[PDB]
This record gives sequence, C-alpha cells and structure tokens, in this order.
Amino acid sequence: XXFXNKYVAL
Repeated sequence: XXFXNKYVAL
C-alpha cells in the first residue's frame, strides 16, 4: 500500500 518486495506488493 506504499512498494513491497520481489513477490508481494503493498
């Protein structure tokens, strides 16, 4: 809900 990691997005 702001960038995650290689697989999960936020």
